[PDB]
Amino acid sequence: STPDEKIVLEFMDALTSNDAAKLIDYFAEDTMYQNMPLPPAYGRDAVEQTLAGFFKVFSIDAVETFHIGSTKGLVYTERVDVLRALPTGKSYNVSVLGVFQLTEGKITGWRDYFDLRE
Amino acid sequence: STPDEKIVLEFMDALTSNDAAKLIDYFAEDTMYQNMPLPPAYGRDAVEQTLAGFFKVFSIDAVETFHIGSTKGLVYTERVDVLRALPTGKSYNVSVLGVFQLTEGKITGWRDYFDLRE
Ligand SMILES: O[C@H]1CCCC[C@@H]1O
Ligand SMILES: O[C@H]1CCCC[C@@H]1O
Repeated sequence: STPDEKIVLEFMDALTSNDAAKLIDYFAEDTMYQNMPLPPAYGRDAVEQTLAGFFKVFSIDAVETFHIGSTKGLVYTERVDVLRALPTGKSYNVSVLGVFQLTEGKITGWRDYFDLRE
Repeated sequence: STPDEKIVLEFMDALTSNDAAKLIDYFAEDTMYQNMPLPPAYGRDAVEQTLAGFFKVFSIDAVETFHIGSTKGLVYTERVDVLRALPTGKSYNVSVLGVFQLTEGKITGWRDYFDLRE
């Protein structure tokens, strides 16, 4: 595990906190999140708002990471998220790839590719 | 145009209002919206909240409908939406298929399939 992979794994562990204020601490000011293929959330504040909005409708009940690696400095990690819809109580399992760019220990770019098959 | 197709076309015309309170008038209490493959918004109130949340981050600047038809009572309609992200001012064109179920002139189900290719 490289230092960047370590940080990404810590962030993955933290997802089940469902706490945007806690999670945003991993991000640089100059950052972005893109949930493919939607337009990105530009800047740290937009990323925080995106997470906070998500946690008003879903709980991340569990994250099971099954792969992590790096190529050309970018960290690639794959997991299944157990997502529970708060207004219904129904739970869903979905696989997702996260691709992370870090600069001096902070996340400067995050791209997610969720499984979009039915 | 069947009576149901006419209603769906009125609804499509109304999208550029960016007004969830106006748009929800087309929906029955017993309704749902599913933006595929995400979990559905169950019930009229959830549909309204979904639209209202969307309009806080995007403007639908234009809708160009290029197909409408019906099969087995369901209305199928395809369009390109011009979506402008309010926090950035940037605009995006995206194709989408909407499938509508109507009961007594009100929408009881709505499924969207947006183009999810990069
Ligand atoms: O990976 C995260 C990305 C943002 C919301 C929940 C998901 O599990
Ligand atoms: O057609 C789209 C336009 C943007 C809001 C939701 C709807 O499904």
